[PDB]
Amino acid sequence: KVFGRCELAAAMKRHGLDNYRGYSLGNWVCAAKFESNFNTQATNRNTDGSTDYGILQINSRWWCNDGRTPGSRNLCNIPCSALLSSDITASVNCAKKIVSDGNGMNAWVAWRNRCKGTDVQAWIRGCR
Repeated sequence: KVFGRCELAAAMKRHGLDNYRGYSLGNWVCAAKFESNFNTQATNRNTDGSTDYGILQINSRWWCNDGRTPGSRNLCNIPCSALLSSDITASVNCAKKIVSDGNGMNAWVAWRNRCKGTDVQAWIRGCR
């Protein structure tokens, strides 16, 4: 599923992301924009052999199992395919674990590079 901007904002708000760990709803939408382009089925293979899955490009080395990443932790205890469903529940539940690892949203390389410090307010523009 390719989410609309406001569509993911309401989907992320409902699931508990708005100001989760002090990260305004804008930061998550912004992250999901530069990670997956609001596409839930986004899959990106990293250089280390692992793969990023879903709306928030969650890595398969630490957070989910794709069976093709030796040393896979599966800390969210889910198959990486579950991070590609139209329902972003799995992705949010795990993102809450990722953003609580200590480094916060810095875990998302796109967020730190394209969102952090920026006017993330603008991502929930006109969003009802």
